[PDB]
Amino acid sequence: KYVDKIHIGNYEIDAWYFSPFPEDYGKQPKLWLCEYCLKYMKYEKSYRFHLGQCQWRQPPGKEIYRKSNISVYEVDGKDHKIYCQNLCLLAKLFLDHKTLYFDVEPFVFYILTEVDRQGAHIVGYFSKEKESPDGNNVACILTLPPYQRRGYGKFLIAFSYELSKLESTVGSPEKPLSDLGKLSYRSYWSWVLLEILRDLSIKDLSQMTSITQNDIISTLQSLNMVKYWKGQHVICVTPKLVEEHLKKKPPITVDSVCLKWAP
Ligand SMILES: [Zn+2]
Repeated sequence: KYVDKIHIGNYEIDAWYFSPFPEDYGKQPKLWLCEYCLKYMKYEKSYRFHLGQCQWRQPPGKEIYRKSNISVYEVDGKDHKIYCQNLCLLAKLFLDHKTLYFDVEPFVFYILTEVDRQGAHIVGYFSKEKESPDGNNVACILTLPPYQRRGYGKFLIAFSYELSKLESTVGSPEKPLSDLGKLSYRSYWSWVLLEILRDLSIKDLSQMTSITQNDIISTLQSLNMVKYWKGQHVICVTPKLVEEHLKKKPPITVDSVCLKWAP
């Protein structure tokens, strides 16, 4: 038997995939998760007791972004082990290809929250290696199911490249991506590149956006704005073609002004 469903905050969510909740927890049909500290519990009674006792009303670590009622928390895997393990086991219920749950010390986690009077409610996250050999600016990324396809996915994608720009490096998500992941990255890449070309080599676009040359090429390929000549990719842009494509912005965007972060 695997964990079939979770209660988190006011949400009931059915599992998509196996998640190795350890020992007797992994043998429970339903797990009850504190929406703040992400502690996983076996029974409604232990959950209700924890609701009254737990003092956490936000993720741990540093609030590195705040605009209106959207905030992003930076949680270092080394300083907040239990929290980051809890998050990885939650994420694995809804990510097929995530493989790391417990060995979290090498990772930083960026928690997207929407805030009200009660506290900061987890919407989604992405994990990131502190040191990436392959130059991955995102390890795993997820919007929790009840929040999917409402702008939040593209927000965390945007946020990951805002970090990469401040690092003065190029980045690509660790593959494979989910079907949703693939569509959201493509949409984001397109929006960024179209908005620039509306107003420059492929290298220039890579330095401006922190998007890899390969990701830019595949995006310009999908837009039919690149040609191949004697073994070189050539940008073939037409202001009418660019304006026609734009004829969309995500509901919420990352404001660099509201990002308080240094490498
Ligand atoms: Zn708690």
